[PDB]
Amino acid sequence: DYSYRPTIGRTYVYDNKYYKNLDAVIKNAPLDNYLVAEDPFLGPGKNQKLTLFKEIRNVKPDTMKLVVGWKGKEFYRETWTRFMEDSFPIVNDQEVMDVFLVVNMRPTRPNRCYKFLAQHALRCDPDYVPHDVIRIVEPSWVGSNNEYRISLAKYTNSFEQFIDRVIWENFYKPIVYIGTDSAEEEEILLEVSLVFKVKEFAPDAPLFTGPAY
Amino acid sequence: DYSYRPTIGRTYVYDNKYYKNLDAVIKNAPLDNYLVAEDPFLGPGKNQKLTLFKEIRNVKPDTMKLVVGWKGKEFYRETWTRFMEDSFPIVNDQEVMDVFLVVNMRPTRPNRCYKFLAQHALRCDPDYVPHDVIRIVEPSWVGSNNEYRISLAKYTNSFEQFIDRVIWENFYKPIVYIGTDSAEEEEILLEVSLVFKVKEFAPDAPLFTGPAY
Amino acid sequence: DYSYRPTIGRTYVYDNKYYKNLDAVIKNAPLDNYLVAEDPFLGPGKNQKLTLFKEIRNVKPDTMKLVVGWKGKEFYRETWTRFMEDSFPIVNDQEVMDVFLVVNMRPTRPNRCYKFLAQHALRCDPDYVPHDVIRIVEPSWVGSNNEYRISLAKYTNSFEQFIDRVIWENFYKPIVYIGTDSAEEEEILLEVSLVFKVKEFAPDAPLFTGPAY
Amino acid sequence: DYSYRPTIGRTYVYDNKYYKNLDAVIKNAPLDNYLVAEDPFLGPGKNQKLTLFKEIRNVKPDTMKLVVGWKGKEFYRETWTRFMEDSFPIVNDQEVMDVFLVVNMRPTRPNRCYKFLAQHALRCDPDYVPHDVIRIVEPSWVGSNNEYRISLAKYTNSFEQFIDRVIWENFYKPIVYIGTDSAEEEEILLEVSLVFKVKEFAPDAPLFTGPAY
Amino acid sequence: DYSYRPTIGRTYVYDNKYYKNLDAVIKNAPLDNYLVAEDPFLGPGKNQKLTLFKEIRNVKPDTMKLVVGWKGKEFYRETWTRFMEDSFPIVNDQEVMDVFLVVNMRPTRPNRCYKFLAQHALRCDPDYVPHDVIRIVEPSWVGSNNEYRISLAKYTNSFEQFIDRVIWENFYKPIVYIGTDSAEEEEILLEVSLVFKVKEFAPDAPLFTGPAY
Amino acid sequence: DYSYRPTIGRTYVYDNKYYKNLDAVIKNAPLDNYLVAEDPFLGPGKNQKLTLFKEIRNVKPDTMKLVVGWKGKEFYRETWTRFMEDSFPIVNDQEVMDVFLVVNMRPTRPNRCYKFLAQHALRCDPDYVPHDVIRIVEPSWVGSNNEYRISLAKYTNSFEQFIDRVIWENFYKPIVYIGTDSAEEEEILLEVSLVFKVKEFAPDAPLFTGPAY
Amino acid sequence: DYSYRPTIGRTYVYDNKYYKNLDAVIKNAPLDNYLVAEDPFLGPGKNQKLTLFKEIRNVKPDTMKLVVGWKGKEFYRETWTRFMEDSFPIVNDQEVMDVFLVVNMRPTRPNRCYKFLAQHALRCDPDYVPHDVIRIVEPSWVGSNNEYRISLAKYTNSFEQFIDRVIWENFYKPIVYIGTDSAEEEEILLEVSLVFKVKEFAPDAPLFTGPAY
Amino acid sequence: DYSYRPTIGRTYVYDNKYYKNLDAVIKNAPLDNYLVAEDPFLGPGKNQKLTLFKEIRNVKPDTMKLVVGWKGKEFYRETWTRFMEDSFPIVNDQEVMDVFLVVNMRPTRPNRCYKFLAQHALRCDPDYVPHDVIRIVEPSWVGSNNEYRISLAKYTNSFEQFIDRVIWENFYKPIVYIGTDSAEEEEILLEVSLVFKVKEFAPDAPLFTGPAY
Amino acid sequence: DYSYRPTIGRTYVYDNKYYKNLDAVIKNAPLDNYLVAEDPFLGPGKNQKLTLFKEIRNVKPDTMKLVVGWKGKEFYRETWTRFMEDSFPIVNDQEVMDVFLVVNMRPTRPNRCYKFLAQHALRCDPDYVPHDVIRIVEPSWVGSNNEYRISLAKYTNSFEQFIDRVIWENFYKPIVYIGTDSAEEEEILLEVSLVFKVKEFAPDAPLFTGPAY
Repeated sequence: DYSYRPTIGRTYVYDNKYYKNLDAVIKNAPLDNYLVAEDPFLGPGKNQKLTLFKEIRNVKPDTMKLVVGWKGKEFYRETWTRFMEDSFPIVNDQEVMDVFLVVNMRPTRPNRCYKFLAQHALRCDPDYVPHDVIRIVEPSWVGSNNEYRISLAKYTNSFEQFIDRVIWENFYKPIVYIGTDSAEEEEILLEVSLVFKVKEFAPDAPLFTGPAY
Repeated sequence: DYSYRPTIGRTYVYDNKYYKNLDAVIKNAPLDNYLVAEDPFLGPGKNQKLTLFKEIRNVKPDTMKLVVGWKGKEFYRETWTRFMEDSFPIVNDQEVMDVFLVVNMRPTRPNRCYKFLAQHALRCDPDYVPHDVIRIVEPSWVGSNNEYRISLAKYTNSFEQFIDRVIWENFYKPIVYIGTDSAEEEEILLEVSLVFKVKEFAPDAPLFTGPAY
Repeated sequence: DYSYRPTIGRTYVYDNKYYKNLDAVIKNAPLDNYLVAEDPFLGPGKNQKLTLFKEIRNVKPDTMKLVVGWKGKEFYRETWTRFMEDSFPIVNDQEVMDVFLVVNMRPTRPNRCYKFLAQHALRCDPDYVPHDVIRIVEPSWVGSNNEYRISLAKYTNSFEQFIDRVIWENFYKPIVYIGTDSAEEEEILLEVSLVFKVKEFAPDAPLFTGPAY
Repeated sequence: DYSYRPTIGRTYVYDNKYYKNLDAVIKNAPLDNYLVAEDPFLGPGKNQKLTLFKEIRNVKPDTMKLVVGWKGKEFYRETWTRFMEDSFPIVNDQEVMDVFLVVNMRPTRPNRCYKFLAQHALRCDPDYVPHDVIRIVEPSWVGSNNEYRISLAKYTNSFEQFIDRVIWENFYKPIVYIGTDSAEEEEILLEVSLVFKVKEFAPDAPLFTGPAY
Repeated sequence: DYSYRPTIGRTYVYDNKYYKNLDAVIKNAPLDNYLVAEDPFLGPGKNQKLTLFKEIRNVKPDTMKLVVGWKGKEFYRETWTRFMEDSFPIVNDQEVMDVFLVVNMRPTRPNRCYKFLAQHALRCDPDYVPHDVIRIVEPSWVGSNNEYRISLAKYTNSFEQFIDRVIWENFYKPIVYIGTDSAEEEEILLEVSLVFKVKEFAPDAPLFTGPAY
Repeated sequence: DYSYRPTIGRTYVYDNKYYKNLDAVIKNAPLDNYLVAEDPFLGPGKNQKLTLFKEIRNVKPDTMKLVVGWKGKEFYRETWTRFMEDSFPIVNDQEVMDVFLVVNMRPTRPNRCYKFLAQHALRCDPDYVPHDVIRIVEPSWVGSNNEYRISLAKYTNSFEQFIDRVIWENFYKPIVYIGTDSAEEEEILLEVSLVFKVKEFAPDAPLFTGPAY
Repeated sequence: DYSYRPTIGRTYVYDNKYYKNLDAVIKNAPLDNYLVAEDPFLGPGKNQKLTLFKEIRNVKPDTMKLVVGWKGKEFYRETWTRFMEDSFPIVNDQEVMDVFLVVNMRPTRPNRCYKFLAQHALRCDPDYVPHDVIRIVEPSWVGSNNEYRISLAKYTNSFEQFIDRVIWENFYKPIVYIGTDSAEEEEILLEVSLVFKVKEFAPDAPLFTGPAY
Repeated sequence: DYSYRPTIGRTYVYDNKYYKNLDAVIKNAPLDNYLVAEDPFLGPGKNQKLTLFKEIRNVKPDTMKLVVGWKGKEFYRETWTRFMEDSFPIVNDQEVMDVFLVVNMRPTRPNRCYKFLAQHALRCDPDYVPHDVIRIVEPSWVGSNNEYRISLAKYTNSFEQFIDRVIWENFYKPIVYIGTDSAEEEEILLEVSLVFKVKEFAPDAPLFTGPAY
Repeated sequence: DYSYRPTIGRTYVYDNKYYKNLDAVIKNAPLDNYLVAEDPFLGPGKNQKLTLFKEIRNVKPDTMKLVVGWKGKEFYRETWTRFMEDSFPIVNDQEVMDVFLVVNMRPTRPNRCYKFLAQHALRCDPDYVPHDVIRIVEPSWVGSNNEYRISLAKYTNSFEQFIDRVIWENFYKPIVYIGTDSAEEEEILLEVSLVFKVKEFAPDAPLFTGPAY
């Protein structure tokens, strides 16, 4: 019409990142020109959390400690093995939209008040042994969920096949450092997981006992 | 000065995605530390909508139907042909910033109340015939504009040349599924388009009748 | 518990772009389903501004003028030389997270009221001489900080080595145009810089006078 | 006193319609000069719902269909029979304050959005066969409870006695039409009931096993 | 005009019940589509209160006691006699618009907190002796004015003439029960009155001493 | 469910007076226990205004003048004649829901500020000549629409038939008085109309040129 | 001090017009840069109202009638005579600060709604007979106090002395026209007065019976 | 009465300046003790704009340039000639209430942001040649209407007569300077006019073709 | 345009009194029809304060004491002498816009709470010795700045020349009285000054050492 006054929702997808217009997100219970991205764990696709290990680290003020120092081959071994062990059988066409290295952290003692800090690097060659302890320099501040979530992005019978099809080139080998803004040493319990975002294309078709019909 | 109280606008560009600071977007008629992205159709660059086809689909509850199943060669044929047919002559240096596959949907009957749902996949090899009908699993929710817009990104005389310069490697072949959150079958009319974002570099120069001067 | 009412902060990293949930950003002194990105200059990693040159341009209404027309080799020469000259010695493992071409603009005369406009292109081959003057077509609007900031992304002893390791393939050669929304010619002073985002991994280790211990 | 500032509640009864002053209804947790009527089902007297039948009707846009076409004798037969069958024994003096013909309507399919419309006529002589289908003309709009409630107003051993005492003259024989504001045909499930408002005068006296005392 | 924004007052009369539009009643210092009725004692016509008797009743919890048990002849005798005794001479044409049986109630002891409850019946034949005490069943709740007001509706020299012209058929013989929501016995003082609403048509004409002129 | 928080609309019809719950009327852009009536001219059924005459009256302060003094036979003659003259042919089954005597009033001079006042009487026998001028006594106050609307309620070839079927017993012969609250004489122009509320039962059937089919 | 936050009152006098700062007038229970004038009748100096005459005028729409047409000699005669008659003895030094011709107007009939309009002229020579009736052209709108107050500004034993000292040159001879914005003729009662503003300098000294001391 | 709560409008006239009480001006859709003056162009009397000339001036920062340097004789010649040329015939008695020298200013180039500044002097003798350029010293700040309006105050067949009756003594010969608060030179287009305020006394009398009657 | 919604600033000058529209003054961080005057000390023109003397006065309740009783010759002597002594050399053309007699008052003791009151008279002939003490009669109330400021309005080598050019006729000789609203005697310290408003016309021209150039 010649005049309009309500806000309409619109969505976009960029490389499996989903976005919605800001005005429509605000009005939930000019701004309209702008978009916000959906939380990946809350957005489209299934979530699949593969918890890899726990680890205790004691971190001195103004430093961060290395959480994981796997070689590339080992990172891929652990990732493929845990994912296939969890998933098989993979019964439908699906797409892994992304994989997040998630680091969950908590204090080992109560009555502590501090924030967590983090930094990561995505490596291509296992050629490089990282420092075990670094100084804090312009870190990422971890929010109150106490989780640091790193996107790693950018059907095989065995790990050998997985490597032969160089599918490991599809995602980075991460190393991650965790510290705090505390002025004392802090003991921290870390849990390291991979969260896969999976888009499943399951046909509208039943499972029958054989032989069918 | 020693003290400041107003908000200043700042912009960033990431791979032809434009961003502005949130505080400056809010104040339009700390937050300042954060950015929001501009709607691509409202942001820089020209819009060019190439409508490809319409299609009616009847979708059962808890399912979605395939909208388009073109082979790669055919997707590229249709895209190149429609774009060049529309555009020629391309008179100035320009850059295709992105191309969106847009799916517009509407009910064929009035007095229906439901939301649209969607999922897509970006393919590299036409080697794969998609299911025509799938079950709904953690879909994307389509907003009230009833449009699903998928970025496909990441000067030729003929389609043969276009293929020879492997320019098709610059953008993905999409397949898209549409359904509803309805509890009855719904007949839906779909319109599928490509919207090109074009950045034109037109010289400050007139068109003269030949010979010039 | 069976019921929850407060908002918790959560963070994600995508290719060194950091994001936080919108509800937690709003509550700083449903929305929670959405993320906003951190300003790169305010977010993690060190900032390093390498100012390259100043330039005066006089721009006619409805046009924009070319700011920089370097050949690829020259862009890389200037970038490598200025960065290494500034940085050496590079004493710790570090990662260049991104590099921004920043264009800062100001009027040369007072009492002018207009907005700045901009457009850029990221080139791969120096094979192409850009127009010096173009018409304004769906430009980017520059905010009140009067800066246009372009991400260019996606340890050497000499420039020859830098080229031999084809490290120049890691970032684009930019060309940028600047104009105004003014209805008169405007004289403008431009300052062109590179701002590097650097993530430093400095060990928790002192510097000793040799020999140590 | 010489001055008063609070509102006092006052009630009136008109032919078993109860009213209260508006100001006192507003202040529940000049206006005082006006009254509002109590909802009859929420107001004094017992409610007694006698559900008569269900019926499916398919209604075309801009029309309404006849819900019930009983002859007078049949309306009275059904009303007397259902009421006495339900009520006997009628153990105390009571007064039927009113009887409502209630039409409850619902769609037979989900995901439809429309409003219901209705019109009725109160007849005196069964001499008249109503149209089965009429056009919508200045109808009553049914509210979101999807019920149309029609007052019909203005102790017998048998229906013969009921007719002999011409008690049927106390209430009208209704015919009712139902349609929608939909632009498509709509299938609708109707439930037709009589709701009696009964005022019971039960003595303060126990029931004893005989013989008493 | 082409556009209107203020509310206009409108009135209707239904059988001497006066109504005004709700929006105009609200704005006193869409809603406009609805009417509220004027309080009869505050609305048009004169008020004439004929107080008939007082009575003390002691009421047990969950019961109500009969206030008045007059035979029809006696009700009419008392009404005609009190009205004519009060009114004569009736000097102008007038219309009795309605007559209300009003029951005013108050506790006989202070420091009691309870609400009054009531129910009535309008009878046609004195053939029926009412229970003196009944149980409370879906009663009318009396407001804080502690008055229950019952409309009875729907020029003679003597009561004999009044009966001969069967004018008693113009209004009902009421019986009324009063109780409380108290959990103890309550002693209550009742005052029973008739309030006549009278519309007087007095000519614009003086009273002269005879002979006139 | 175990808990509910929104308001639902409900409607009732009493003798062609339509009512809606107050809470649902308020929420248009406990209270729910109460109803408000729809404006009859805005509510269901067609409106049909038959304007009968205009008349100028000059009214002295504290008085009202008679607007219309028709005998019963004449009132019925004028009503039947004007209604049939307007309506014929009456092509469908219809019901006259009510008839309103409407008196519209306006000053004959500008720059006057006063309110209109009114009183009416519904007569049964033309046996009675009304005073032409009466004193103002507890009148009805006319709202700002300057209209007094009186319900008169409670298919013939000729007026003789209309009288023979004693259909005149269905509605009252009104007399109406109009005055002002002015302290000077006021000249007023009156327009007297009948507004019929008509409920039409038009079959879903076309009009064909004869012979049909 | 180095910082101030409250508002201080300040006053100025211009030719016996008193002014106060606006911010201080607002705060009574940047703006401070501005002044408002005191109402002369409410401001310093005594008020002395000399009522000269009443007059009835009947004014046609879009016109104004002359209120007073005195010759200069007569205006001065009436002013001097009335002032001295009222004032004598003038016991203290005093200053006439100003004299206002005040025209007070009221309707002669009730229930009229219109505004008053006025225009005046200050004359120097009685040489000029004014029109008795003029058309309304860009008049002054009289406020709801229904008074038009005209400043006339810019100790004698007799009028002869008053004229000999040419004291009449100190104030203008006014003529004034009054009309209304009414669309009918309006009868209006006017009262014409002079209000003197007098500043009295009474010594701090008693009155004694002679001889003093 | 003993108590009053509303505000009443009151007006005063001082030498053709009209004033209204502040409280009554505020309440338009203690303060009452104060008056505000009516805008002369919006207040009583006709407006008559005589545009004299345009002029371009280029003004350096911190200076103002002379707009007009007419000798007294020339100012009067131009004023009389333009006024009589415009007005003749002057058909009714009228009074020139005031004359304003109005200077209207605008930039000659777009996209400039500055305020205008002004100062004037009212001269009596043309004996004095003003500086063409002065420094800015405590100037008047011109508002956003970009107009400076100077009151000049305090029937002839020819200019010779106008001078002979020394009517030029009734108003001042103005000189005016205009500058800006800009920090660069600014080119400005000025338009200089005289706006006469005229109070017309037109009789209530028609124009007839001769001979009349 | 066809519609406007913002307020524009406008200014007027009346005899060196500057005014601005009220709506534009209010909106600083219909009303628009009205003007407010600028504070003279805050408005255009330079301020020049010449402090003449201090004086202590002890004032009894309900009285005011004379502050200054200079003869005319003496007032002019003191004014000319102090002004020329302060100003010489007067290097540029300037205009004295006005001169204010300012009386500043303060208590000589702390912990007193009262308001100051004042009255003045502007005299023409020194022929008149004022009372030293007067009674308070409708005084001016002094604001919290404790200053009373009186406008006196309406290039010479010596005072003799000043008198010979009768320049003293340009401004009044003031006498002023000060008191308090106190109920006890109050000792008060007065400071009496002249504040000149000066409009300076300084050429855009430097001062050179002689000889120039």
